[PDB]
Amino acid sequence: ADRADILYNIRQTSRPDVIPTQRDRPVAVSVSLKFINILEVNEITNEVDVVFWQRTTWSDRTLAWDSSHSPDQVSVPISSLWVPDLAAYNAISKPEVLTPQLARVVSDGEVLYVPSIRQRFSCDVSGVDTESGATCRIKIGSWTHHSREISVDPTSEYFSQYSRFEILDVTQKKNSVTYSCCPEAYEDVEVSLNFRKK
Amino acid sequence: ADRADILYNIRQTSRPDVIPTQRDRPVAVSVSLKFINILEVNEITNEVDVVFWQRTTWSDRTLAWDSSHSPDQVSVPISSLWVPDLAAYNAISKPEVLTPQLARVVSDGEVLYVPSIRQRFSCDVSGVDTESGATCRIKIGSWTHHSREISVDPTSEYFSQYSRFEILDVTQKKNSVTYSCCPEAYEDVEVSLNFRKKGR
Amino acid sequence: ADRADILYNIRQTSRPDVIPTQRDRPVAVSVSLKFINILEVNEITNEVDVVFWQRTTWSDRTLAWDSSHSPDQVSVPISSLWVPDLAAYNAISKPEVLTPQLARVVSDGEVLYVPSIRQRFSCDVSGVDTESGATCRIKIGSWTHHSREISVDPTSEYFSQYSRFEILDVTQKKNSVTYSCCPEAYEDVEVSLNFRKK
Amino acid sequence: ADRADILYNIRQTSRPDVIPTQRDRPVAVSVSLKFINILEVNEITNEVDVVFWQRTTWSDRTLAWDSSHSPDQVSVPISSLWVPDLAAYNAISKPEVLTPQLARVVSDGEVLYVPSIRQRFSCDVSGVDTESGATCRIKIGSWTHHSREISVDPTSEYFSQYSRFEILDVTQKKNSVTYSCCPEAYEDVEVSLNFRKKGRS
Amino acid sequence: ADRADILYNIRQTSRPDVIPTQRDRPVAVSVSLKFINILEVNEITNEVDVVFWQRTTWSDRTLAWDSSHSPDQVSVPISSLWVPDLAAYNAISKPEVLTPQLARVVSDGEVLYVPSIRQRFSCDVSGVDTESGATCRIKIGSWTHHSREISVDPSEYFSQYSRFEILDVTQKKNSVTYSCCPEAYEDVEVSLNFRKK
Ligand SMILES: O=C1C=C(N(Cc2ccc(Cl)nc2)CC(F)F)CO1
Ligand SMILES: O=C1C=C(N(Cc2ccc(Cl)nc2)CC(F)F)CO1
Ligand SMILES: O=C1C=C(N(Cc2ccc(Cl)nc2)CC(F)F)CO1
Ligand SMILES: O=C1C=C(N(Cc2ccc(Cl)nc2)CC(F)F)CO1
Ligand SMILES: O=C1C=C(N(Cc2ccc(Cl)nc2)CC(F)F)CO1
Repeated sequence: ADRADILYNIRQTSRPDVIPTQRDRPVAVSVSLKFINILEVNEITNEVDVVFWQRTTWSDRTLAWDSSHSPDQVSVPISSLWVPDLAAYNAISKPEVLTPQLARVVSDGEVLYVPSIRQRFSCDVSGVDTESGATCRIKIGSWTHHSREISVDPTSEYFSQYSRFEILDVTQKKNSVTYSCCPEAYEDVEVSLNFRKK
Repeated sequence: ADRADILYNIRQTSRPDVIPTQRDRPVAVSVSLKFINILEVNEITNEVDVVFWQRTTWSDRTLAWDSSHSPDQVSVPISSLWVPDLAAYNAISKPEVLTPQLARVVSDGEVLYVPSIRQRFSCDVSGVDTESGATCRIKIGSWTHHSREISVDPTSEYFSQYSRFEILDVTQKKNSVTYSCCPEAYEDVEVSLNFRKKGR
Repeated sequence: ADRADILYNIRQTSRPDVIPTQRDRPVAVSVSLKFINILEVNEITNEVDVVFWQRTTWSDRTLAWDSSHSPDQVSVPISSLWVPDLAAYNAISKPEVLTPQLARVVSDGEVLYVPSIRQRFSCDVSGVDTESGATCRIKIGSWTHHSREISVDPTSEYFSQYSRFEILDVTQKKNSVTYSCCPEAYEDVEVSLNFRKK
Repeated sequence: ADRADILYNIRQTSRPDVIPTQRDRPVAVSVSLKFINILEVNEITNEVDVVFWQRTTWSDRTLAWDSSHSPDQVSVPISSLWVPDLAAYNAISKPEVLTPQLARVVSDGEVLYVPSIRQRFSCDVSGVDTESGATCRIKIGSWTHHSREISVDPTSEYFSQYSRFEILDVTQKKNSVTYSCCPEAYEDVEVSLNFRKKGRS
Repeated sequence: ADRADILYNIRQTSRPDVIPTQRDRPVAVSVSLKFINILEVNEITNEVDVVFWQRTTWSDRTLAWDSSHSPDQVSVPISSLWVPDLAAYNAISKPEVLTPQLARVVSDGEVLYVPSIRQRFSCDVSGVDTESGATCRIKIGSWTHHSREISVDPSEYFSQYSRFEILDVTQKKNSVTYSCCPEAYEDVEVSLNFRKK
């Protein structure tokens, strides 16, 4: 098989609107943010403008193929695949995707999507001009799929040396969101960005 | 039936351009705004820039399926469904949808759509820097469907603690709009946002 | 017939790219602006930023149906219909349509489209801070269809009480535009907005 | 034949992705800018924001029809026919088209497209607040078709009377661009906009 | 064959989503930035806004045709072709393409795409107001294709009306590797040494 044959099988098999639930188990989505830049910080409005690479992985085993005598990975446009409907709950601008909208599909049915996103958040900016810094919390989860359909699991080298800001620490913790609006729970990742002005 | 089969049947049955009137009854659309952030307020121009979650529900009974041995809910792209043509009558910017454009369809034909919207309005901003605050009224109804085709019904834990502003009170009241030139009435929800700048 | 049948038949019969000229007569397009807000006025650059509801009507008799025992009006996406190629001749920004892009089609073939438009114009802003006010003229006509293919005819309750400005008077009169290049005449509506700062 | 039939036959015959080269001759494209407004001028960054009507004409004989007993002109969405891939070489913003994206097609195969464009340019703005004014040069030619495939030829009542600026002169001159990465030459029109602030002392 | 026939065959043959790997070779992509303008520089935030023409070439041999008695080049909309998924690793805005999105396809299967791009970057702006200038490094490589699928190989153009002048542009092959991935991503590193006039 060549790349074309692997991509054709994926296009015939993949259902972009259908969550690939195995049995009645949630789809396990891994999310890991790598901060690249902090561009604009407003301590009065408590807003920050950041660039991050959102490493997103999950499994769709119907897409699997025998790669003993074939390429074991291909690039695929996301419009041909199911992709998790992730959103940042405290975003105040739409996510601006800076990179080509291609995913990698691995021969065992693993899918990998790593968009570069520039986006604006409402978060705690107090202490940014201090030694201890500000801690800005970013919450990322499925918008429409509760914990029984999608589970989200989190997993300095990447941060631009040319930022006015410096990263002290990034903490990524599993979490769940619930409102009076809904009987169900929505899993998220809580990303704590502890940073300060240089 | 699996999710694929439910979504396939929805695609065969759904007519995104056709209002799902049951008999000839108006489609009852429930709208409920949850305020998340107030970003920009101008007391001189009487403009506000807000983020809100617009919880929108209605029923389309042709989408119903037997969920005895199937999932009773799926996520569906709104481009596959009829969605009410709601507009904010005092908006001065296009609604910016910040979330994935997916609805939930229940096996009994109930549809739920909850976009996060950032939008700019023309409204009364006087008193925002006072203790009693400003009251900004937002009016949301069907643009093209009068009261015989679409009825609109309204129904702190959501608001960002990091806003410069705080919410004193939110009131959502049914209302109707009618102009002298035309005989038809357009139902809307009137959302009264009573808020102020935090003191400090 | 139900709404679905009327909309299906409209899709089969409507030719969105074909002007619905009856015989060899111009299509009569009726245009009526209702001013909602005046957001920005610049006396030095002679620019204004306005919101208006553009009530637009015309007739396409091929869309007609027997409504004796069916609904006599439906909402239709404008991408399914012919729409007049109207333009504001003194606009300096793209028209931002704020409302759903749906028209109403009546069973006799009358079409109604009322977009909410935010747009910026180059016009006479002198006297805006006086008691008599400024008179800003907006010209709206077909961009590509001369007077033999499209004719344009014009026809307090709407204006926001929260504007910094107030409307003294709005007058809408028929007009025709011609340039030294083109041998043909383009019909327009001339909308005179007499307004002032509060 | 009625308008529907003419538009259907144009859809059948037109190849929007195929340059309509007659023989082995370049397609002769005529371009003529009419300046409507000058919105923003920055003498420090040497940037201008202008609105202009770009009268664009060419011929595509495979669109032709017998108009002895039918309309001799129709309006056509530009997505339905071939349009020249014109670009402004010194643009620093995308062209914002303000008007309906319709061309006029004549029964002899002549095509006319006149978008209203708002766009920002990098050009010489020095002298705008002087009596002799600034001369801002705008260069418009095919982006991908050299002089053997596309030739470009250029051809007061249009300019807004309400502008802060006044136009002293507009000159439109044929020209050719070449680079050392290319054996071929790209034809352009060079538009010299000589303008200044009104009401100086 | 006329232009219509060549374009029709390209439309039938082209696979926009399939990297045109010949044999087991990485696709050799040649990238060359021509700087046209420097519009906005902020020495405090270390941001620049630039216009550049990105001359990009590669080969797709399935597109080849016999041009002995036909045109040997046509213009093709990029949406009909495979195009390398290049990204600027230090970009802080989307690339704004200012030009018609057309590639040239040559009868031997060579593809040429030269978009005009306006884009904002995070880079070293210190020294811009000095005689030796700032050196702003831009890194451009495949986002999703490692070195075994895509290989990247690198005055007349610059606007005389910029507030800035270019002292030197150096374009050097490079490779990017993270703990994130076992794989290496080839890039071009473009060093723009410029200063205020
Ligand atoms: O986690 C990551 C992977 C990164 N890259 C490779 C990559 C791998 C797979 C996908 Cl679907 N998309 C991209 C970009 C490289 F140039 F750095 C960056 O951050
Ligand atoms: O009413 C609500 C439901 C909200 N969400 C879940 C949800 C459920 C169904 C749909 Cl169609 N869309 C979204 C977001 C969650 F992350 F909180 C927000 O407020
Ligand atoms: O003339 C008018 C009719 C208005 N509306 C109803 C309407 C009717 C028909 C169409 Cl095609 N579009 C809209 C909006 C309503 F909320 F008022 C506004 O101004
Ligand atoms: O040269 C011109 C032609 C202009 N118009 C007529 C026109 C005719 C054909 C086409 Cl394809 N596009 C436009 C607009 C009218 F309002 F004047 C303006 O400037
Ligand atoms: O390298 C280059 C080629 C340039 N042009 C010609 C061209 C050739 C091929 C392609 Cl696919 N796209 C464009 C633009 C011309 F107007 F100069 C400029 O920079």
